[PDB]
Amino acid sequence: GMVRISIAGGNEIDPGSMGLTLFHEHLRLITEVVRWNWPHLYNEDEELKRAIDAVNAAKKYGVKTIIDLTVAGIGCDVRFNEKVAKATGVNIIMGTGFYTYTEIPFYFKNRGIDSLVDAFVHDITIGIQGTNTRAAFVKAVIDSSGLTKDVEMAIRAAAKAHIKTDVPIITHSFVGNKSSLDLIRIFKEEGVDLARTVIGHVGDTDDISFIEQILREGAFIGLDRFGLDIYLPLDKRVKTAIELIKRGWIDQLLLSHDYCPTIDWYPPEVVRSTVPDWTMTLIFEKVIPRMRSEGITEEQINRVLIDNPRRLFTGR
Amino acid sequence: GMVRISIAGGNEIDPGSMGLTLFHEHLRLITEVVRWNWPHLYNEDEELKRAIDAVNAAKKYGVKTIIDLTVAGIGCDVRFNEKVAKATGVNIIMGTGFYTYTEIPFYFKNRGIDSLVDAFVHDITIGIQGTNTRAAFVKAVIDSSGLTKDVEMAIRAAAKAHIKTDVPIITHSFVGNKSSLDLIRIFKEEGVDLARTVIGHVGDTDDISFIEQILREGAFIGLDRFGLDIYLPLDKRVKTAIELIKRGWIDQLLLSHDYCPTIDWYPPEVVRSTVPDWTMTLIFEKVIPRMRSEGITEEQINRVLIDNPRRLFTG
Ligand SMILES: CCCCCCCCCCCCCC(=O)O
Ligand SMILES: CCCCCCCCCCCCCC(=O)O
Ligand SMILES: [Co+2]
Ligand SMILES: [Co+2]
Ligand SMILES: [Co+2]
Ligand SMILES: [Co+2]
Repeated sequence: GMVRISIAGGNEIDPGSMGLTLFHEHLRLITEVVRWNWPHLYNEDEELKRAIDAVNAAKKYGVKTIIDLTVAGIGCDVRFNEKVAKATGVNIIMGTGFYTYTEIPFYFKNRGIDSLVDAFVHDITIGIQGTNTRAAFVKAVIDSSGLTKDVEMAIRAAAKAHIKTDVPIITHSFVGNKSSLDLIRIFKEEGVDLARTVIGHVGDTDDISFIEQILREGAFIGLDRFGLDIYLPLDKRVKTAIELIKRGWIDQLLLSHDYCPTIDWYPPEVVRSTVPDWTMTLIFEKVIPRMRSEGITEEQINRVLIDNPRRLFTGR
Repeated sequence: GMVRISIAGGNEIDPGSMGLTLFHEHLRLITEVVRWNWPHLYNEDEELKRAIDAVNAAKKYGVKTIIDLTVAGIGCDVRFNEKVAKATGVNIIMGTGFYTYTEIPFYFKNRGIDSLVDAFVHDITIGIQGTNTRAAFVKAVIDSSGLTKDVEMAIRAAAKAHIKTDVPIITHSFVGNKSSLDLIRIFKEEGVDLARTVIGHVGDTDDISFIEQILREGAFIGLDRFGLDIYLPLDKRVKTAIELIKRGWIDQLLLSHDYCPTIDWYPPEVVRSTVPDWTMTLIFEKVIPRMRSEGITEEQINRVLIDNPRRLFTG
């Protein structure tokens, strides 16, 4: 009767039971080819401990549900997420897609777009990685390389999988080249209702004119990297969030941290040194209190953190 | 007192016991990110049967040793190769390297070349994938995209790992853009003895003067894709191999098929339709009999299929 959302560990929830949700986080971000070939560079016990400690920190602030935006290309592992879910009791929602900024595998290029659609559709309708945990969203990615041929093919495939299954599309974009607008254009060509999409990493700018260009199209926007000052400082992100509420856009806003308890792209020392304030709790510690002090209401914070993630999954 | 070569399944051999060797083959060629995320697209039992069947086929012609050129990027799996080795009794030599034509992972780019060197050195000195099977060679790869910055880094890392460990370098190149010559240039910059290297896929051309430009540098050349007519037809490959022995180059020639019993880049029906003669035995069925017919001797075939693979590993 309702949408059914698989969560890690074998169960399903309805959108109404998501509760307070962090819509864009990670449990472990790692690179399949490196981990497959060089296991010596990794420590699964420490990775799991870090994920568990971060999710438990969020749970203390009343987070009920975390959407793990880790998909193929950045190391999605259902079985690892099952262990975090068992340990913390937080609902972990997973998805499908192919994360790349430039190229896709020969496997798919040599078979054509439908082979990639079909793999996503498999995950959504049957289950991820031989499990009964189905993908509840599809991801599309674009970054500072722009719309390469292969990047365009993967965005189109995500769009086509959404058309077949009706799961929402959660995206990653790069604000510096206006690549967010390419997602919009392709999604419209493919017939996607933009209200079932999130334009990711829009919080990495404070350019209101650019942000409202996206918002006027009807998509959700991801104010989704709070704590990554290297993309945009915290004070600018909070000022932007507050201004967009004051201009009437609350129903389109989604907040998160994009936190990676492990990320293999960089040594852990370098992450600590560069973005020491990045955690999975900074929204609760710093952002919400500042918004409340500037007149944002309790019920407006609930609309953003509860209603908006729920409606991404249900529609109107 | 001799070089020690690990082989799949825990043991070590010396170069003198390699015997008749196929120096560039594959047992399973698969894409890590795809197999990790989409296991439904694969069938390990079928992959294993195909690898066993091909290796057994070669074993019937007296092959004793196969060098698996599958490294990171094309799905190297020591445990898989252990199964094949146990079933067939053929010695399987493995290596290390990073197979790419364009990019390498952020993991390494963000840490610097020495991180990639160190990973290769780990495989050579400790072992691959948590096993006591050590990499006995290092691979460097360039193709139709030419010398990208990341390709350059991986070629240089291969060279630096060779300088530290003395294992041979076995390469992949692409003949249409003369990328083979970028390998040589970089290896010379890094101080590599080219006699300890193989310039791969040189058999994809019949341009004898180009092939000789590479030969005069002192490296081994890989006449290594017999049966891949899409790269060069069989008759042209065999004519080239005969001519190069007649000209005096035998000590630098290596023959193989590059055969992939499974390859996930293309559906199997497409492979069968396009290269229906590609197998791990075509050299024995078609190539050697034509060479013998044209005056190449029994001993010359042994020098190429036994002595040259051995000398790659001993100097
Ligand atoms: C030199 C900068 C080092 C620290 C940078 C932290 C990295 C932020 C990674 C952004 C999120 C990972 C990828 C993704 O989730 O799309
Ligand atoms: C248009 C269809 C072409 C199908 C032909 C099969 C091609 C296989 C060649 C790849 C060789 C493996 C990669 C490598 O070993 O470097
Ligand atoms: Co992202
Ligand atoms: Co993310
Ligand atoms: Co090759
Ligand atoms: Co090969």
